[PDB]
Amino acid sequence: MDFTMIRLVNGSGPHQGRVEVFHDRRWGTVCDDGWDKKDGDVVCRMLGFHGVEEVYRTARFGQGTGRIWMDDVNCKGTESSIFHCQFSKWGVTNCGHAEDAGVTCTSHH
Ligand SMILES: *[C@@H]1O[C@H](CO)[C@@H](O)[C@H](O)[C@H]1NC(C)=O
Ligand SMILES: [Ca+2]
Ligand SMILES: [Ca+2]
Ligand SMILES: [Ca+2]
Repeated sequence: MDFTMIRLVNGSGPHQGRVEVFHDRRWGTVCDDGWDKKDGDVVCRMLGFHGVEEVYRTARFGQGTGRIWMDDVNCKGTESSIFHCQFSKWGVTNCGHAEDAGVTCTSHH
């Protein structure tokens, strides 16, 4: 049910870009604090890609706007949905959009 609430925005394709999640009525970004390959793997597999090619910090794919919804995302790397990962409370971050996390997933075009 969670695969709908996550998109990769502003990449070369829907397999890559700034991570945006849908929560409480609106799209919001994810902070890079502790953004690593475990989290990237979780995000890329909940969307249907076989693996993660790369994670990016410091708004690799430009700065989102509006709400940063997640911070301190600490996935084990095994999860079915990013929201099953340990992370901040919704909307409680110590970040700015300059820190919006991005990813590139494994894709075969
Ligand atoms: C992502 O889009 C933003 C503006 O929406 C832009 O500043 C940035 O350069 C883009 N990233 C790439 C890799 O083109
Ligand atoms: Ca940071
Ligand atoms: Ca933080
Ligand atoms: Ca992490």
